[PDB]
Amino acid sequence: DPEKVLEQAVIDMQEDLVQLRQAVARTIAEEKRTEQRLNQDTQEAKKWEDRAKLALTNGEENLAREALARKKSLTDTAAAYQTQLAQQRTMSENLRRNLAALEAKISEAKTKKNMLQARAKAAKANAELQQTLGGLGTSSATSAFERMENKVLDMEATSQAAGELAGFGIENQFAQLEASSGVEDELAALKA
Amino acid sequence: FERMENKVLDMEATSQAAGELAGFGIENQFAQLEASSGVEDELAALKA
Repeated sequence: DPEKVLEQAVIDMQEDLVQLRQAVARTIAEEKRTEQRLNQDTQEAKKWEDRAKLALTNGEENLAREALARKKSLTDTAAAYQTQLAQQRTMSENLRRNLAALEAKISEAKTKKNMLQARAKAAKANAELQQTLGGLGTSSATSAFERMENKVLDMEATSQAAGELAGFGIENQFAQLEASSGVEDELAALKA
Repeated sequence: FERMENKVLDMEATSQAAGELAGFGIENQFAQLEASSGVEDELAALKA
């Protein structure tokens, strides 16, 4: 059934955009976390170089080169974290583009299905006009007027029976009425 | 969306059935309407 499916697909899209928002936020944490490290880390290199300068000021070359080893170790770690940062920023723009595209895709998928549904529903409504007009009144109502007309024609058949009866051999009874009508006309001839 | 469009196309198939039905031999019933339309136009010719 259509409406169920089309709305369900749209429902799914609402989950998806939230999931990718989480992943974006997660990536923001990765950048924040690496910034926090790299910023401090690069200062730590300085701090141990400063500790080396204390040995320069006077005293222990052993401490001084030991402190270089700290500085080096930190420097190396910062290069690793700089590399990690490139992976974060690349993955971030990957999510960003994926999302922006997905959002447009979702948006139009929903909107097209809705306006399609609307025009499909409107189209079948127009077709249902033509169908209901095709539900013409040219019907068995004619047969009902006909049924009772078949009895009208039975009264006409009763009128054939009335005419079929109507001759009786008693028509001669009119004759003296006509003769006496002549008599009253002779009374008119008497009047003038 | 396709499933419900397959039913849209079934309503279009119902429209092939409506057209496949649509000719009836009763079209001649229009003719006196047209003639009487001409009559009311002759009443316009009477008006001027």
